[PDB]
Amino acid sequence: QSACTLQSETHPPLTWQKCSSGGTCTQQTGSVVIDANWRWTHATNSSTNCYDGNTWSSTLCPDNETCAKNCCLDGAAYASTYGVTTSGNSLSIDFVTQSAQKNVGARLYLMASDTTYQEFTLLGNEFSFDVDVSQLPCGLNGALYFVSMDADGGVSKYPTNTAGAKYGTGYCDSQCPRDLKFINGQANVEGWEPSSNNANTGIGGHGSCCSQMDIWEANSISEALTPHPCTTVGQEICEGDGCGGTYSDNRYGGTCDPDGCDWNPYRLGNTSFYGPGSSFTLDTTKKLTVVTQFETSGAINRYYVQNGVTFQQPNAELGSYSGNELNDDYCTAEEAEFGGSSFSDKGGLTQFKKATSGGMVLVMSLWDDYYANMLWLDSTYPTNETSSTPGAVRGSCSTSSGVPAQVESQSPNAKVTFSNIKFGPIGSTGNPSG
Ligand SMILES: O=[N+]([O-])c1ccc(O[C@@H]2O[C@H](CO)[C@@H](O[C@@H]3O[C@H](CO)[C@@H](O)[C@H](O)[C@H]3O)[C@H](O)[C@H]2O)cc1
Ligand SMILES: O=[N+]([O-])c1ccc(O[C@@H]2O[C@H](CO)[C@@H](O[C@@H]3O[C@H](CO)[C@@H](O)[C@H](O)[C@H]3O)[C@H](O)[C@H]2O)cc1
Ligand SMILES: *[C@@H]1O[C@H](CO)[C@@H](O)[C@H](O)[C@H]1NC(C)=O
Ligand SMILES: [Co+2]
Ligand SMILES: [Co+2]
Repeated sequence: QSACTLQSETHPPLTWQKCSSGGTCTQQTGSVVIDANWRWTHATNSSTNCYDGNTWSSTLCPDNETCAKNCCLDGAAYASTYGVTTSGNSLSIDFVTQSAQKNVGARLYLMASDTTYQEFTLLGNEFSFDVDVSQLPCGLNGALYFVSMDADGGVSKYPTNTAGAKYGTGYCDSQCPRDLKFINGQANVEGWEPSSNNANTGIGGHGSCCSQMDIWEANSISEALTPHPCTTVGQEICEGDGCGGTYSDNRYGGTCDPDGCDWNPYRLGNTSFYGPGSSFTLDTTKKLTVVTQFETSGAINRYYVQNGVTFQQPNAELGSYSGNELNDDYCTAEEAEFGGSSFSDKGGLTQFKKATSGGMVLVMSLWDDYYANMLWLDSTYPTNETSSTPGAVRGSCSTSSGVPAQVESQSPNAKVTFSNIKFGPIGSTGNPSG
C-alpha cells in the first residue's frame, strides 16, 4: 500500500532510557505508531474505502496486487479515534473509544525516527518497564513484547509498500497472523473470510510469521512470560492453513510455535503471587516494575519490584525441573507435564536465541480475544478441565469470562499504562535515569 494524507499522522512522543554497564542511563526520544490494520484504507484518488466493516471493495480490490496499487493507508487521530496518549515516558491505551465509530484497543510500535522502527538486541541485555494493570479485568490483555520485524516495515523488500513504518506496516508474530490486511506490499483480500463475531475483522489467504518474545501478557488477574521460536527467524509470508496460529483451523503450522514456552506463576501453582489487593505478593491494584534479562546461555531471568521490595520470579517445581530461570530444563519439563511439543518442534530456546541475537521491534498493545476469550491467560482452559489436570488452571477468572461484546459493553473504560522503559546490559536498568 501507499500512504495518503487526508488525515495527518503525528506519532505520539515517548521517551525511554538507554542504560550503560558503567552505571548511568541516558534518555532517548522516540514515538509510537499504530499498526496499519487500525487505519482507514481508501482509494489513492478519493475517499472511497478499500475496506469497510469486515469486507473489501470488490472493485478496488479484485486481487491482492491490484488492491495494493489502488489503495493507501491514512493518518490516525491517536487520542480521539484510538484512545492512545503519551506523556513523557508513559503510554496509555484505552479499551473502547467512541468517535464517529467504535474502536477497540490498539497495537503500537516504538519508533526510532518518524519513518523507522527502533530495534533492540535482547541477548546479553535486560528490559525494564513499569505497568499499571489495575484497570484490566478478566478477558483483557495489555501486552508488551518484541517481534522480528524489519526496521522499515518492509519497504526495502517489497517496494509496492511505500507507506512503511510511518504507517505501521510490516507486522509479524508467532501466530503467523492472517487477519492482516496488507502483507509484503500486497493486500490480503484473496481468500478473505469475514469474522462471524467481529464486525471489523477477517482472515485472509496469507499470514505474516516471525519470532516473538512475549515479555508481558497480562491483566489484573494473571500474567505470562513466553518466548516463541520460528524455523525462519525473521518476517516471512505463509500460505493459508500452513500459517497455523489462532487464525487457522490447525493451530500447529509449518514454521512458528504459537504457544511458546510460557511461564505464568499462577499456572505453575503459585496462586498467591500476583493479583488484586494486599493478599497477593504483587498487588495489581498498584503500579509494578517488571525486569526481564536475557543471559547469553539463552535462558531468561525475571524479577519484579513494587513499593521498593524486590521479588525474583517465584520458584516452580515441575517434573524434574526446580527453579525460577526459564531455561531448556523448564521448557522440556513443561512439555512433559502439561503436554504438547510445539516449542521443542520449532527448535526451543536454541532457535529462539537466533532471534534475540538480532534486532527486534517493541510492541505495546491492548486487546480482547475473539477466538478464546483470554481463558488461556486467566481462567481454566480448556474449560471442561479441572484443577486435577496439570496446567489447566491459569487464573481465577470464570470460564464464562471475556466474551468480547460483554467486556466491551461492561468495561469500555478499561485501560493499560506502560511507563518508564529502560534497556541496557544485564544489571544496569535499576540505576539512576538520565
Ligand atoms: O493438553 N494440552 O497439552 C494443552 C496445552 C495447552 C492448551 O492451551 C494452549 O495454551 C497455550 C499456553 O497458554 C496458549 O498459548 C498462548 O496463546 C495466546 C493466544 O494465541 C498467545 O498470545 C500466547 O503467547 C500463547 O502462549 C494457547 O492459546 C492454548 O491453546 C490446551 C491443551
Ligand atoms: O519505597 N518505594 O519505592 C515506594 C514506592 C511506592 C509506594 O507507594 C505507592 O506510591 C504511589 C505513588 O505515590 C501510589 O500511587 C499513587 O496514588 C495516588 C493516590 O491514590 C494516585 O492519585 C496516583 O495516581 C498514584 O500514582 C500508590 O498508591 C502507593 O502504594 C511506597 C514506597
Ligand atoms: C509465591 O511466590 C512468592 C514470591 O516468591 C513466595 O514468597 C510465596 O511463598 C509463593 N507461594 C506459593 C504458594 O508458592
Ligand atoms: Co500466495
Ligand atoms: Co543462568
